[PDB]
Amino acid sequence: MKVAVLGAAGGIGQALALLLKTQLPSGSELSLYDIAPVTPGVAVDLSHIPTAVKIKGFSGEDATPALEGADVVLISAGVRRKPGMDRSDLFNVNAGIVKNLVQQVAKTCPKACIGIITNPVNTTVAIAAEVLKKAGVYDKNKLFGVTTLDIIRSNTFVAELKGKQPGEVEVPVIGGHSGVTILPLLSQVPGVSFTEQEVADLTKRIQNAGTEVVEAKAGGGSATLSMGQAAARFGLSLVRALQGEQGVVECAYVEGDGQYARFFSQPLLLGKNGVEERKSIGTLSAFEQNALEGMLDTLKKDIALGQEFVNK
Amino acid sequence: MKVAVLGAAGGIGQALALLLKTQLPSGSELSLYDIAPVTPGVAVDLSHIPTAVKIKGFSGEDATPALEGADVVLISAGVRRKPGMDRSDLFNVNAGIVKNLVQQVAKTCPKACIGIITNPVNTTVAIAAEVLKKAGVYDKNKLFGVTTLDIIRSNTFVAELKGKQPGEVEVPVIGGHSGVTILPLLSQVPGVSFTEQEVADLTKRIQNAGTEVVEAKAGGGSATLSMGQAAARFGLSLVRALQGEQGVVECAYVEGDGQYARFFSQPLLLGKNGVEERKSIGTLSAFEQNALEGMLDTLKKDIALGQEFVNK
Repeated sequence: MKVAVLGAAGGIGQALALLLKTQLPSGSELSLYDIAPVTPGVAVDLSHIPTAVKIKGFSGEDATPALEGADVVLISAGVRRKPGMDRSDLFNVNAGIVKNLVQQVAKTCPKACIGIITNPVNTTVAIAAEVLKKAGVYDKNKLFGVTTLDIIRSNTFVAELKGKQPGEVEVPVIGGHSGVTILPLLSQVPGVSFTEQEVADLTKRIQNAGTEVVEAKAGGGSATLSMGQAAARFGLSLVRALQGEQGVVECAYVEGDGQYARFFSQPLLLGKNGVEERKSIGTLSAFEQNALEGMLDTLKKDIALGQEFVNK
Repeated sequence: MKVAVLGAAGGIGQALALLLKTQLPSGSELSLYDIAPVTPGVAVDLSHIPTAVKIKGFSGEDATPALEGADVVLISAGVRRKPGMDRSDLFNVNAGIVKNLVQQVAKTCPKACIGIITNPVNTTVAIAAEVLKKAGVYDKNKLFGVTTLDIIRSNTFVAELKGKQPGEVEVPVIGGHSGVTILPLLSQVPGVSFTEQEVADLTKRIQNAGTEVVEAKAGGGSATLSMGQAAARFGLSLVRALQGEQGVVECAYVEGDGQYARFFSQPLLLGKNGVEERKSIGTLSAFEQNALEGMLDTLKKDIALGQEFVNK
């Protein structure tokens, strides 16, 4: 398998690259790309770690060399927000970056599985889909908005609340990735029960977790190391499925049946061709039903902002 | 076990912290310290990863809170070199940093195992030893200069030369950590044989590997991600030994029998109290014997520079 990381010199890209270098299967290839001129030296740095994964780094305006033969492309380029901003406030600076990079993907490796990490994901995935459609190359089973950080945050917060082992709790999270559209399905967590006060408090903590890190870094950026971890988990799940492993399921933001919104994060069975099946969100508590109904107008405005950008 | 990382906000400290958060045994504690005000937010970032390792981050001039109850202290604070400099050119900026931090260690957790990563290690370990002696608290079995990056670099370069699996070759490296004092014992690598031209060429590549990364980053720093990996390996070896695991051996720069120089890196059996035994360097080829004899005057000048700093 070959995995390309676009945005490899940033805080997220370097943590991701380190985890992938040490965790990809033997025989894998990793290519790193950023316009930052340090990028080939980030690759030489990593190439000294004794694992059977070839790594090369590329710089400049042209990502083609990084993209040739890529099976998975992970896009983490983009600016972080500062204290007092929302994710959607990043649209002006990051929209053009995603458009440019996905055009290069569309020409060089149109059959690759593409994971978008760039903020605000609810909108940037819609930009990517429209770029791919305009190129005549869009496959809705191969475009993912990476929401895995919401999952592993939920796993941590639940285990600590409930005295469980963090490695042993998995919570489904649906919706999107913004303060209003992150919906953890606490009613579906096996072996644990919550009071209604616990549900309200946890859902708050989970929805505002990104802001809590931005506040705690005090102008020094947003979550990088935990986001590197979360993206490495998603990328490894992708690589396992593409290699033929059975029963790999992850929640991601994907174009689906449109029953809630055009793009929506839900549980997915992954296979050799991207998403194999979009699984049912199951039965919702009254709290969860209410939260889902309340987010829908905000989500489809997020989506419409991305489509507008590409199409007007 | 509690592990403190001093210098947690730099490139090395953040990679190290990520690997330790994900790899320390369940029940461990990790405390991060840097004067950089982003440091508590680096800890909040990592605290969202679902493993059973408590993490806290501290900022400011006082490292005491990070040091209370620490069993292992890993010191990675310090400036990197730029293209055209040598490691020893970092003495002016980094000597005072190491002195200050090791004074705080000497007051708060004098019984902790201390690993020094700060460049130039041949000299900064001598500074630390003299600070601890002046405090009345020095234990030569608990002070380590971390040389593990030379080991894993050698493992990578040999496996690729010889068509082996990188995970399956271990090469002993003795001496110190500088372009003249890194001596890989290629004659002692099990199952592989080298021509005399291969020995000369590999030993060169290994000795200049740090400069190759500094050149490749072009002013963007030195090795951070591979150094984070190497230090995480050493720290985990330390933690295993302290918990009672048998037969844990690592090469590190340590005060020993003085037969070559006061401090010298050689294979060490680790146990519950730091170093258990300093193992023999074994039999050297003619090349290796010659290289060892040629480095000795440079090494003891490195050591003398550190002692001078503390004692005059």
